[PDB]
Amino acid sequence: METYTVKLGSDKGLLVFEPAKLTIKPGDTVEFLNNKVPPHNVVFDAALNPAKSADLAKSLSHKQLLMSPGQSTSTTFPADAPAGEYTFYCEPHRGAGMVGKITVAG
Ligand SMILES: [Cu+2]
Repeated sequence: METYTVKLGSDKGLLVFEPAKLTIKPGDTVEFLNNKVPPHNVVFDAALNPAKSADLAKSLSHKQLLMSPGQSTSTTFPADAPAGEYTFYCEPHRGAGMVGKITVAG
């Protein structure tokens, strides 16, 4: 089981997730770390995950904006997380491009 870190706001101050795509296994953890240019959150899309399950997406999301410097949240993917793409975005910055994608694979 592995932990992968995704910066919220790149080191260069861009409104992106750094990195914006990652491939992981079920059971792995993605740590989302408040980095630059607040405020950010992490909302998984309800339809764009392999089960098209709003409940799966809710379970992986952190809807609350991260309001402290270097605040961390993490999503440990279920053991039974289905293979495929999981689209997520930052709500405030969605229209600025702050969108990401996790692929779950074996
Ligand atoms: Cu953001």
